Amino acid sequence: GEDAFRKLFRFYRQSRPGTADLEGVIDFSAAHAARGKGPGAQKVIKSQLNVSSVSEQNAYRAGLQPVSKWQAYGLKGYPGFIFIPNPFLPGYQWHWVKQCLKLYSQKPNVCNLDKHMSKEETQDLWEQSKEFLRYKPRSLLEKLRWVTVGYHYNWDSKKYSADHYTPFPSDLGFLSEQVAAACGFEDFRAEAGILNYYRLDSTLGIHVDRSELDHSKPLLSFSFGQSAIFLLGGLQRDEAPTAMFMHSGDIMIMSGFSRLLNHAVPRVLPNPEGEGLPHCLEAPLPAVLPRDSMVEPCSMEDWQVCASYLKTARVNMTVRQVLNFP
Ligand SMILES: O=C(O)c1cnn(-c2ncc(OCc3cccc(OC(F)(F)F)c3)cn2)c1
Ligand SMILES: [Mn+2]
Repeated sequence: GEDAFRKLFRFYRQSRPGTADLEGVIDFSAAHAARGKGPGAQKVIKSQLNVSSVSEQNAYRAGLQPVSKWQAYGLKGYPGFIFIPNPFLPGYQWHWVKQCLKLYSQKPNVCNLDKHMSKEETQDLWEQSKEFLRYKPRSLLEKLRWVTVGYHYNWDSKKYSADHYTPFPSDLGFLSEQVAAACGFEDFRAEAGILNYYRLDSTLGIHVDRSELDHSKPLLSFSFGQSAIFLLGGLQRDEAPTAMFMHSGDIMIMSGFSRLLNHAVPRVLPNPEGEGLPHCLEAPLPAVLPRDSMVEPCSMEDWQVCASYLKTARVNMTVRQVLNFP
């Protein structure tokens, strides 16, 4: 580009994995004393979690490790910003990817394959995808770009849909509220969410989520599949951002003034052998889940679709409290 955020976004978009092009990116999943990079790594600080605020039972029920096993970080100069590397129990990411791909995209919610009205939804998305695999044209699941849950934009009023509120998925609600509680938002309520589905060449340009405090509540950002490069900038659009990786299962929480910062995803990184899954996903969802659990079993035919999809995709979930938002 021409200004410093656009320069870095283009840099990272055109960057070569596996070379020193990325030695400037923070990896919160690396074991260091905030070194090795220059300016980025030096900003990394521990952030304290409200460990007593999420019981063991409730973490487990959510598919999470016990909050006391979590690590969490901020960045000097970015108030309200918390980064938590994958706190999910092994296998449990598969549940949330399944829900995003198969259930949440189901028609009561709104997706990009129409604006807000309905197009003729011929041939259920999931069961086509199931039989695109069995038999050797662009999949209906491969075309999905975003999905709104809870609150849905109308695009003419430029505000949320009048008479179309859909109930917020209570498993994703429980998970979000456990994380938000441990970040010290024990009253948080999940009410509006967006699911973003990226291919390996998909990007997200420089943007802010909202422009107003006085109604701003915390926003949580989940990630699954391939890693992305995340750029976190400032209130004005040409302040140079800080680059960081989002690996499968990482969670970012934005509150306070962080909620207003310009951010971006310039790059979804391919698996280093071009097609394949991150290591944390090499664990399957247990066969026997706890009876009191908010997660449900996953079927082989469902897993196969997810496993094939994610080889070249990143799934993003953002969840926020409402009581809006370019
Ligand atoms: O993948 C990541 O890491 C990432 C980081 N940010 N991000 C992101 N941020 C904002 C955002 O705005 C959604 C938005 C706003 C208003 C109305 C909307 O309704 C409609 F459905 F679009 F019509 C939607 C989407 N995605 C994703
Ligand atoms: Mn955003």
